[PDB]
Amino acid sequence: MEHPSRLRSQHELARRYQQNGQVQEAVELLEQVVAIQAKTLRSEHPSRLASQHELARAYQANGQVQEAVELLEQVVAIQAKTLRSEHPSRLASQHELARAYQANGQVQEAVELLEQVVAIQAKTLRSEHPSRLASQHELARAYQANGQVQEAVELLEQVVAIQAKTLRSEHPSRLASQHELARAYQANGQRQEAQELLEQVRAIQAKTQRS
Amino acid sequence: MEHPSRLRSQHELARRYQQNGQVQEAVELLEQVVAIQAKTLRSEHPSRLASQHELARAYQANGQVQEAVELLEQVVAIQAKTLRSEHPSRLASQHELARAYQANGQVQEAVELLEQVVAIQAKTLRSEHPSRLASQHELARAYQANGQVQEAVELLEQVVAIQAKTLRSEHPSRLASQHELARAYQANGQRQEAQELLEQVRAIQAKTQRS
Repeated sequence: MEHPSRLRSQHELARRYQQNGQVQEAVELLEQVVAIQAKTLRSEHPSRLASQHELARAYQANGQVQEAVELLEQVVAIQAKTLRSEHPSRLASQHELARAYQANGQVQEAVELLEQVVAIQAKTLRSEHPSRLASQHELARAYQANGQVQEAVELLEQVVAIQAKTLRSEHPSRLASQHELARAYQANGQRQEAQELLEQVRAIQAKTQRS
Repeated sequence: MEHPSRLRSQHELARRYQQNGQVQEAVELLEQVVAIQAKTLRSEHPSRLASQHELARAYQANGQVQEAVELLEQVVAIQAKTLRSEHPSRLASQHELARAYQANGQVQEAVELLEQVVAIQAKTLRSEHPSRLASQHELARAYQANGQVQEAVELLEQVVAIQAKTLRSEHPSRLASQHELARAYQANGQRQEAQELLEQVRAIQAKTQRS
C-alpha cells in the first residue's frame, strides 16, 4: 500500500460505527489498519501509534478491556521513550490507558496516570479549558475508587475555589465542578455539606432553565 | 454572560463525560448551555443550533430518545429554512435526527433523511471519504430495518463495485463494505452469496493479520 499513514482516515469510519452500536465492526476495521501499518511503519512512528491508540479505544467499547490495556501499555511504553511529557499525544494515550485500567479494576495504576496528566495540563492548559477540567474531574473519581476520598475533596475544593473567582455562578463548568465536589463530599461522609452544595446547584439550574 | 457563543467549549466537556459513562452529567451540562444561549442568541444562530444538536446527542446517550427526536426535529426544521442542503451542519443534524428516529422506531423517517444525506454527499465528498462511506453503510442498515432489503443490496453492490476499481483488496474500507454487503445478502435470502463473500473477507483478513 502506497502511503499507509493515510489509513488515519479509517479512524473516523470506526468512530461512526461505534456510535451506532457497531462496536465489533469497528474493532475489525482497526485490526486491519494496525496490521497493515505493522508491515510498513516503524514501531515509534506516530501514525502507527495513533492507530494502536484508536484500536485500544475500540477494544474497550467492544468489552475487550484486557486487550485494550495490553495494547495501550505498549503505546504508552513506546511514547515514554520517544515523546516529551508535554506532548499532546503522550498525554492522550496516558489518559486512555487510565480509562482502560479503571475498567479493568486497576485503580491504583489509573490514579498514577491521571495524576501525571493533571500535573502536566496544569502547566499547558488554562483553568477553564474543557480538557483540563475533564481530567481533574476524572482524577477525582479515580481517587474515590482507590479509597482516596479525602484527596478527591481536596482537589475539587481547589478547582471550585478558582472557578468562584473566574466564572459566573450560572456557568455550566462552575456548576459541573460543584456537582462533582458534592459527590466527593458525600463519599467523604460530609453529607450535610454535600446536601447544601447540591441544593445551591439545583437552585441556580432552576433559575436559568425553568421557563 | 459576555459571549455566550463561546460555550461551544462545553461540548468537549460533555463528550468527555459521556465517554466515561457520565451521560446524566453530560445532559445536565448541556441543558444549562442551551438555556443560557436561549436567553441571548436568536433561534437561527448557528452556535445556538450547534448546542441543541449536542444536547440531543446527549439525550440519546442517556436513553432519552423521545427528547432527542423532538429537539432535533426543531433544529432540522430551522436549518431547512436557513441553510443550503449542501451545508455541512445541515447534513450533520439530518444524520443525527435519522439516528434518533431509528432508536425511536421511526424507521421510514430515518430512511428518508439518510437518502438525503447520501444523495448530497455523493456530490460533495469523494467515494473513499469515511463520512460518505459511513452514511452509505448506515442507509443500508436503515433500509433493512424498513423492509427494504433489496434496496440495501443494490446500494452496497454499487459501493463494492466502485471500491473494486479504486482500492486494494486488503484496504480496511473495501473489506468493511464487503462485510456489510454479505449482511445485506443474508437479510435478502441470498445466503450462499453471503457465505461466499464472508469467506473471502475472512481469508484476506487472515492473510493480513495472522502472524
